[PDB]
Amino acid sequence: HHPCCSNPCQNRGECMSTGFDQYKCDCTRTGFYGENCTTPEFLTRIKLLLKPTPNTVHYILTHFKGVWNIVNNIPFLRSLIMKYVLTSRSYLIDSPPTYNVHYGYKSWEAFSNLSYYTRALPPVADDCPTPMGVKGNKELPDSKEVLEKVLLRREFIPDPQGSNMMFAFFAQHFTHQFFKTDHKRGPGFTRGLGHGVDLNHIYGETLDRQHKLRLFKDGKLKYQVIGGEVYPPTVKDTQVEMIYPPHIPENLQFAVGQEVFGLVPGLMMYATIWLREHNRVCDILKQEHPEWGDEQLFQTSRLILIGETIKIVIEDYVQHLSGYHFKLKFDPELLFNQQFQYQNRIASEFNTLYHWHPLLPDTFNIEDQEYSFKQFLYNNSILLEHGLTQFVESFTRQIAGRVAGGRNVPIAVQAVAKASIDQSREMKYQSLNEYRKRFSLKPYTSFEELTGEKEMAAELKALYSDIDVMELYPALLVEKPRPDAIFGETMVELGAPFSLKGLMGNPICSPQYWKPSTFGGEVGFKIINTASIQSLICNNVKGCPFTSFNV
Amino acid sequence: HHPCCSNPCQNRGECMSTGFDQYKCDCTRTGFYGENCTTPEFLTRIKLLLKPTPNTVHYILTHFKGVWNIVNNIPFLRSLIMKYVLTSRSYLIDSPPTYNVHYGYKSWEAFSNLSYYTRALPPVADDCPTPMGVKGNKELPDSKEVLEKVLLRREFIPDPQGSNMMFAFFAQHFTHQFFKTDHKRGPGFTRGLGHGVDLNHIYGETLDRQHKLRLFKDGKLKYQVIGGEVYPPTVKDTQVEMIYPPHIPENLQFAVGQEVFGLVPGLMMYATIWLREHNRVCDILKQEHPEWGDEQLFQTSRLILIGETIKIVIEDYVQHLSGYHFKLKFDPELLFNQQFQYQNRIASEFNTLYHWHPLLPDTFNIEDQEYSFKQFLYNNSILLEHGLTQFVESFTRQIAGRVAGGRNVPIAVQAVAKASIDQSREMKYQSLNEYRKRFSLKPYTSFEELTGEKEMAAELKALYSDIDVMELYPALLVEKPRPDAIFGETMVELGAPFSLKGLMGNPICSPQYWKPSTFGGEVGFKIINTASIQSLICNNVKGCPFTSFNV
Ligand code: HEM
Ligand code: HEM
Ligand SMILES: *[C@@H]1O[C@H](CO)[C@@H](O[C@@H]2O[C@H](CO)[C@@H](O[C@@H]3O[C@H](CO)[C@@H](O)[C@H](O)[C@@H]3O)[C@H](O)[C@H]2NC(C)=O)[C@H](O)[C@H]1NC(C)=O
Ligand SMILES: *[C@@H]1O[C@H](CO)[C@@H](O[C@@H]2O[C@H](CO)[C@@H](O)[C@H](O)[C@H]2NC(C)=O)[C@H](O)[C@H]1NC(C)=O
Ligand SMILES: *[C@@H]1O[C@H](CO)[C@@H](O[C@H]2O[C@H](CO)[C@@H](O)[C@H](O)[C@H]2NC(C)=O)[C@H](O)[C@H]1NC(C)=O
Ligand SMILES: *[C@@H]1O[C@H](CO)[C@@H](O[C@H]2O[C@H](CO)[C@@H](O)[C@H](O)[C@H]2NC(C)=O)[C@H](O)[C@H]1NC(C)=O
Ligand SMILES: CS(=O)(=O)Nc1ccc([N+](=O)[O-])cc1OC1CCCCC1
Ligand SMILES: CS(=O)(=O)Nc1ccc([N+](=O)[O-])cc1OC1CCCCC1
Ligand SMILES: CCCCCCCCO[C@@H]1O[C@H](CO)[C@@H](O)[C@H](O)[C@H]1O
Ligand SMILES: *[C@@H]1O[C@H](CO)[C@@H](O)[C@H](O)[C@H]1NC(C)=O
Ligand SMILES: *[C@@H]1O[C@H](CO)[C@@H](O)[C@H](O)[C@H]1NC(C)=O
Repeated sequence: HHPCCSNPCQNRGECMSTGFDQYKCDCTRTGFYGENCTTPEFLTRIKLLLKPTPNTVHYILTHFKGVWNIVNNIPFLRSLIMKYVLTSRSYLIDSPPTYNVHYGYKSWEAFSNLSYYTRALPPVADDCPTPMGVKGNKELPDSKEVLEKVLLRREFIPDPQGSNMMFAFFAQHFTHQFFKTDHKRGPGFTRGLGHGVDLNHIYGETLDRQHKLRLFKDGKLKYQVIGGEVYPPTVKDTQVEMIYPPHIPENLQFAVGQEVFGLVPGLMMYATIWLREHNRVCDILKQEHPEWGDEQLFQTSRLILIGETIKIVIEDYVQHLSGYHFKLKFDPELLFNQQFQYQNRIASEFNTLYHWHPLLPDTFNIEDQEYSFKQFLYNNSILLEHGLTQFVESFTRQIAGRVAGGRNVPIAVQAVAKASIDQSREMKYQSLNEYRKRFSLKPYTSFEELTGEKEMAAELKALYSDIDVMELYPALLVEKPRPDAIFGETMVELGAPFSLKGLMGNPICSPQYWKPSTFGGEVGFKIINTASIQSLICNNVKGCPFTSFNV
Repeated sequence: HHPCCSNPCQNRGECMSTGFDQYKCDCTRTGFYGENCTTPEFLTRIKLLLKPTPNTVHYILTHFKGVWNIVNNIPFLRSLIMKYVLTSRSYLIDSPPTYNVHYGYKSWEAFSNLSYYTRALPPVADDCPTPMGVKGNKELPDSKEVLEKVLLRREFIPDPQGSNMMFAFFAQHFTHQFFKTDHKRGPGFTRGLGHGVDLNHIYGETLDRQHKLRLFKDGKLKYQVIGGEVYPPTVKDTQVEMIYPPHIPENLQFAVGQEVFGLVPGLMMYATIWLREHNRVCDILKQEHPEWGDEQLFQTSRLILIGETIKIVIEDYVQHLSGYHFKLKFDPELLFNQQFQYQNRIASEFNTLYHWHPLLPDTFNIEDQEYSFKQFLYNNSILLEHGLTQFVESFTRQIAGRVAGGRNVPIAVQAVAKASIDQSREMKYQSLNEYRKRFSLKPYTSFEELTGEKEMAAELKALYSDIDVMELYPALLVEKPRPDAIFGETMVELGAPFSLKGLMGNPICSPQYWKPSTFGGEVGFKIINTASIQSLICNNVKGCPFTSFNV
């Protein structure tokens, strides 16, 4: 079997087999040397003694309101802090990308084939003695048992940060432009070849789909008016394929950019908001540019909406998640004096960690209805009976579930949580502790240390034996969360790098693009640079309801 | 008609229409301001005063042989010079890319659709009063007339730099991995979606083709043995599509990575050399790695060959072209402390300028045969009749034609030269002088100044009227060349940026890839870092003949 199964190489050094039973580590630019890249260079030891731990930096950012209010208001100083956040996170990601499910060594196939999700760590080799490498038993614990003992929800657990349903559905809507697993092929594959924020969930992945949804007048997307209100067009009308079950009335089969968004009214809400937003921007642009044709109006709006999305994600969405008193900034300019790759590749592990189903409540509370999952799923008529305004008002009020901390995955979606484990396993994911090391974190030394608690840790011990064979997905959902927070440490420390690179790594953030001319002048550039979750809802939802990502 | 037709914005500022008859320049980061980006900031004026002209820098590098021998031998100092060469050229290229034949403004379509060649300058708008913008006549001179008066060859003109046929065919073979125009679609489109040095002309563009050419044993490519010598397999044996005319014997229908390489024995020679090289490297790797399977052997050899190719292109091929006494270096490490994008996109204008047909001789002299074009094209039996060794020996001896300076396109390929003009026109190429400005060069003020000569200038004047409507392609092939050089100034000053970005912009040059482990250890890394045109021929051609890029 493979020499590198034990994952002997430390500190991001590369393991390469040298014989049938021997291996060599490659310690190039790791700042370490010796057989396993475990001995630090001199300047490395100074830099490690100094560099503070992530839980420390987190505390700092979530305390001392006073000091931050000073910082938040000195532009130079805020820019500098944001610049540190962006760069330190960034250089934790391989870019251009390296590994995938089929390639544990770098290769032209792995690089050039955009069908694969990339991989943060190589897969465990097809022939290691144990699933996780060398440690633990011949088989991993049964996945249903892992699910039931520590993932499934007993009483619903509210998010202490107060994330609402507006947040949850925004998260789902947003991430599903670049988490589009190609199930024909397998879990390691993707239909999202844009590999990032290209708004293909609004505009469509292929050109054939885009052209089927476009109106071809003033840049606008096709739509329909029902009860005086703007909604997406139908499958029948556009010829755009959508996943709907047979029993659905043809006029409630809305056709949007992403074929799965019919499944959930929460998604279809955002689909509609974003369709309205596009056409609003075409309207603004048609006024500033009477000379432009349909094509440029469409193209330009899309770039404006990309910018808006990135802005809202950073300054509202990520902001809300962070819990920081520091105010994050979307300013491409902060990277212009930096080594940064304006490219992205969606990593499988990023997809895994973003399975935030604990957010989902037991029932959906719109107006004074309470809808079971069975009631909610597919029922686009709920979105019409109540209308967008009541949706926004109710979803802003209803609280989401806590993700970390264990035992909060809704029973209605248990099959989904199971599949995340089973697919982790098919894709030969490395262990929790390997990922922690990969992103510069002390490996958990015991289950009690991981959960911060005795009861679930005991259950996990009798399922896994060794903390070092604990799997990544279940770990994320049971981890002791930061104090009064939604996530544990691993979730943030893996997630933030992928997230920021997904956002900042967009071509529109590049110097040659980040100019007002790209967005049709001062006006367009201004739309992007003052966008917010609130302005998005306000401009496009009748009555301009107040919204935020928290109750 | 479009406000921006005059190309009013200077110094890389972006023109955007603002009404039906008005426009606005965007001078962001140009270092200039004012209505047309014509007035320099203070620090700009200092930097422009100081910065020496390209003809000056060229002279320096091609004289003072003594001084350079000192430089060539102080590693620190050579590294510093090479670093300047790489960065100054690089920041002339839009990366991530911007315009294409269909998009004169930035757009997601332009960015994300890999089917288009990118564009260094936007196309002239579909509705301008004149083909070149506003200046010149309603029609451009007849392309057949431009060809005949100043492009077609009278007396063959030898290249004063002494480039041989080994150079010419290397150029053709190399560039044809990324100049693969998709003629079904149109001149602005490409079949080479790798957009750079991915060796698809050896391994094939799609995975189907690759799998059809692979042996699946020890990493090797399929081959046949004829007269004791290794040659490519056949179309019949592999099922790999190739462009051969019907009359060709099935056993001389060799199947290589790139479908057009049957056309010309010169190409089939390199095809065979590179196939031999791949298999050689599999052999070396199999010895260093008895534990590796077929897949990793193949994959790793490919990476080694990408490195070899890049090395040979920089240190031999570009070296020979340059005429420099300074010795260029392929060292990815020189870019690690720099802002550099590890991505490439083949520009259309890069394709246009590389149509170096003047290189071709009137007849092909192999051993003591002289072959007409009619005799040469398609005759793969010539390559067997003489064998690779005699091919290398004869091609190394036979001198190529001068490219710049006018009147040196072989009559046999006149249709090709015409199409380069006609397609420049279909793709709405901007004028010569616009491209000179785009790459930081004084616009030519007269034809006499362009050609350095009176006779052709007179002919051109009576064809174009205004120097400012002179087309890019014909200009390249008539330009006054640098003294005793193959090319004129424009050719180098446009080409070099595209070239270096094509080479350095490869993923294997990125810090995460540029490690010995990527190439299977010290041995593989060493193959790459000591590769040359000689060693390539020596290792793979019977008898190890001496070769170089010049007679
Ligand atoms: C109540 C609404 C929801 C339902 C019915 C639902 C159900 C599902 C189902 C059936 C899958 C199948 C894909 C797989 O097997 O991996 C899936 C995938 C996924 N879900 Fe959800 N989920 C919901 C909400 C959410 C939310 C709020 C998030 C938060 C971000 C989320 C994140 C994800 C992600 C990242 C995937 C991966 C699928 C892919 O890669 O295409 N889901 N969900
Ligand atoms: C063996 C002699 C050669 C012949 C018969 C030949 C023939 C051709 C032909 C028929 C085309 C297609 C023209 C079109 O677009 O319709 C072409 C394109 C081209 N040629 Fe040549 N050529 C020869 C040598 C060379 C050499 C020595 C170079 C050196 C760089 C070269 C560079 C190119 C390039 C860059 C293209 C563009 C092809 C594309 O866009 O895919 N050729 N050649
Ligand atoms: C890359 O951009 C190119 C060039 O625009 C895209 O090619 C184009 O694809 C369309 C639609 O898929 C072609 O077909 C035309 O549309 C209708 C659809 O109802 C179809 O039935 C007809 O056959 C019709 O001709 C269009 O001609 C084609 N343009 C070409 C070949 O020049 C290509 O799809 C883009 N790639 C991606 C990934 O978007
Ligand atoms: C990306 O990789 C996939 C998977 O390796 C390639 O798909 C394979 O293609 C071969 C030959 O066409 C088939 O025999 C396999 O069945 C395919 N795997 C599948 C369908 O899952 C795919 O071709 C590669 N991408 C590109 C752009 O070439
Ligand atoms: C580097 O890591 C390797 C592989 O994990 C270490 O392997 C050794 O440690 C085992 C655990 O006690 C020994 O009992 C094994 O015999 C031994 N395995 C070998 C040599 O393959 C190794 O000690 C490490 N080396 C250094 C210098 O730290
Ligand atoms: C910027 O460029 C434009 C055109 O290139 C200039 O426009 C005018 O130039 C002349 C001098 O004012 C006029 O007589 C022309 O009518 C007009 N040219 C065209 C083609 O419309 C403009 O002046 C320039 N700006 C500055 C500050 O010089
Ligand atoms: C660059 S960042 O500011 O450090 N991102 C980030 C910081 C802190 C938290 N958090 O919940 O403590 C979440 C974050 O966002 C990512 C967004 C994607 C999911 C994972 C966390
Ligand atoms: C980066 S570089 O070293 O400055 N390139 C370069 C310098 C000088 C010459 N030349 O002909 O004197 C050719 C060059 O290469 C390119 C090769 C492709 C065509 C254009 C010139
Ligand atoms: C509602 C989801 C639970 C379904 C049964 C899961 C199988 C048993 O799960 C058990 O739950 C008990 C109470 O939470 C705990 O005391 C035990 O640690 C746990 O093993
Ligand atoms: C769809 O929602 C409506 C409310 O408009 C509800 O009456 C109905 O039960 C739902 N359909 C299903 C199948 O649950
Ligand atoms: C190929 O070369 C041979 C060399 O003897 C010559 O007779 C002829 O011109 C060529 N023939 C064909 C069919 O290509």
